[PDB]
Amino acid sequence: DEGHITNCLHTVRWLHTHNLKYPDARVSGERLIINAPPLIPGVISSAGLPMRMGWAHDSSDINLAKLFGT
DNA sequence: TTACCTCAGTGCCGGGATGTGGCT
Repeated sequence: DEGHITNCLHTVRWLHTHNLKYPDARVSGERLIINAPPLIPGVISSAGLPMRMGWAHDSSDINLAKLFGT
């Protein structure tokens, strides 16, 4: 089903490393993809963690995004 | 406009004076 897979391929455009909408769903615009900052000895942060991505956009997609973003 | 999607002491006080240490 090229249509089902096409709808799934489209979700890739909004995979991100950092989520600009987290505290408030009203924020509108582009995604953010950045490598973790250099480690600071006195601070707990993403600097000590491996690279991972997530997904946010329409409520409807949830299932269709799972093929490539898992 | 709509559909979607989450697990005998003592204590101050004045005042003139003895003596001293640094500069020339």
